[PDB]
Amino acid sequence: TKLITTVKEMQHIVKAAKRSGTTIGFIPTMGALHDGHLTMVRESVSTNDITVVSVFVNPLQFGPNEDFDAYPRQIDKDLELVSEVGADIVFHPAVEDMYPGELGIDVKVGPLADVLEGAKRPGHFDGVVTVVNKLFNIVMPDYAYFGKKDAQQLAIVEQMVKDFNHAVEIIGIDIVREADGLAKSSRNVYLTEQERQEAVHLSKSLLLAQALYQDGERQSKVIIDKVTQYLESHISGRIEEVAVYSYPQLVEQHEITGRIFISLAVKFSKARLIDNIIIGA
Amino acid sequence: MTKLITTVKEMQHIVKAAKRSGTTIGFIPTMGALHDGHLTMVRESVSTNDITVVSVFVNPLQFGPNEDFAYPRQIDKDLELVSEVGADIVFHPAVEDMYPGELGIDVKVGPLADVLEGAKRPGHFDGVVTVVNKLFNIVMPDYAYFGKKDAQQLAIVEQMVKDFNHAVEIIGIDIVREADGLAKSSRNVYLTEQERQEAVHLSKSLLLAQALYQDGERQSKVIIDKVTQYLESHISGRIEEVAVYSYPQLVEQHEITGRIFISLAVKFSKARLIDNIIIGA
Ligand SMILES: Nc1ncnc2c1ncn2[C@@H]1O[C@H](COP(=O)(O)CP(=O)(O)OP(=O)(O)O)[C@@H](O)[C@H]1O
Ligand SMILES: Nc1ncnc2c1ncn2[C@@H]1O[C@H](COP(=O)(O)CP(=O)(O)OP(=O)(O)O)[C@@H](O)[C@H]1O
Repeated sequence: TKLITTVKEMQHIVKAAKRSGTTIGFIPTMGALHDGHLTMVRESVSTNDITVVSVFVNPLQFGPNEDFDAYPRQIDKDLELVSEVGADIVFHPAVEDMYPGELGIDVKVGPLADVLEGAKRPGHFDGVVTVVNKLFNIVMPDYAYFGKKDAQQLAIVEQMVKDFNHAVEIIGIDIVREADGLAKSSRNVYLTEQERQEAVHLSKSLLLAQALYQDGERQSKVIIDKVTQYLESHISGRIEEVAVYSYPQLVEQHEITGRIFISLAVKFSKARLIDNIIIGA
Repeated sequence: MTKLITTVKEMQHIVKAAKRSGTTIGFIPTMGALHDGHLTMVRESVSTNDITVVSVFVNPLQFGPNEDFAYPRQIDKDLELVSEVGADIVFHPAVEDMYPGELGIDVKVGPLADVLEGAKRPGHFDGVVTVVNKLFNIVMPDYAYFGKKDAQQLAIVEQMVKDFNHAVEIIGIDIVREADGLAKSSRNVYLTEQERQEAVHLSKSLLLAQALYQDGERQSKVIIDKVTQYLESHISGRIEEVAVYSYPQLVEQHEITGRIFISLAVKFSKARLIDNIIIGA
């Protein structure tokens, strides 16, 4: 399983793939890989002739007082993990190769980034679309795999593909969880023993929101209050968001109709975790 | 005879088949009303590449808000002209297929758009890079051809290719001229008989600028002033700009060093004409 560390060689490999009719699946990551990423890699290896995983800690999607320096890095272990699952290439470019000085053209997300995590993390999704756009032009995949844990990111990337006419098909994969329900995340390693036990209540609060909805609740305020109160009595973390928005349109709902997602953001000591559930037709 | 392709889907299909076959693609984006300047680029592409695609698309995002349907439409004649040169495909998508909704992601040019025509029409070059980025993702050319007549545009498009990691190589084609030196353009017909004779002094003023430079002039101000005075005494039209900037960086300096370009914009009765020359090492 090949570690490719320059844009030029990645391009060369891709061009040769196209010429031979080799289909390409692509899983963009920031490394520190876990079973959530491997689930995407597994699906790609089933569907496509070659599978490329990028590991690139993208500085543009980290803001002030976030965790860019602390972000776990373990490229050898990452390469081993995806090798075991049948991946062909790990694409791991230098920051300077991806960003050789200042960008002359700027890519910015509109209304989809004015709410939720786009409001909580100013410029974050601008950073994501910037790097994903570049990676799609480098790897030229037939399919690109993303996780529904970052539901807002998924909707934004799908819009970008539409807006830019990228030939790539986006596949969103269901949230992969620990046995106790905790959503898999490279940032889970930042959790202390006790926070890890508390963090399971994010997922439990979403099952609570789902039951409330199942039993006929449609007032977002009631769901949000019941979820918030539940989290408050079970976790030491700061509850940054509990929200009910249409999906994938991302417009705040007051009285619930249509397809929605109920989303959470919680700040523990160092770990900032998110989770969601998508409900309705 | 060139095939007129009027949907993104069919254009994508043809490109996908070419990549599998190892067929190389040259691409010339235009807004139609084709003349010898365009055809030189097409000829260049036919010599180099297996297939040659010419787009004809009047892009609304690079016109001002009050502009109607003046820009000439003549797809049959344009198609006949590029067929005669050996082009394979004319790509002519509907504005609604290129721009089906509100864009969810916006592309903005940085400091390359802050001078010259970008300064006069903020958003013009945003509109150019938007359409060009889309067309590159649709056509996936190996080479794309742009005229040096629009030197700022060329620099901006090259920067975008680098920023976005498009695999395309950009080829700048020299300004094609009439025997007397007038840069070729649809607008030339609009010149009155006496104005058409005056309009030759755009090109002559650039030759003056080059002569002054070769004689050792290095203050941008003096070149601007001497070119401006020459022009004003030979034309009845109004000077809109005479400018001196580094190329391709588009930065001004009192004392000329390195490669520069001198650009002109003149408004006659009904025709707005531009010309430029790139000189120095
Ligand atoms: N638990 C999970 N289930 C499914 N997909 C997941 C997932 N966790 C992350 N992903 C997906 O994996 C891709 C790479 O995300 P990365 O940020 O590189 C790792 P992460 O730490 O797991 O996500 P996070 O940093 O947002 O917590 C994204 O498309 C993301 O949605
Ligand atoms: N005289 C010339 N020599 C070389 N290239 C030219 C040229 N005139 C136009 N081009 C090139 O043709 C391409 C498409 O131009 P269009 O977008 O159709 C507007 P235009 O053709 O510049 O109007 P015009 O009729 O005033 O030339 C551009 O890359 C442009 O620079």
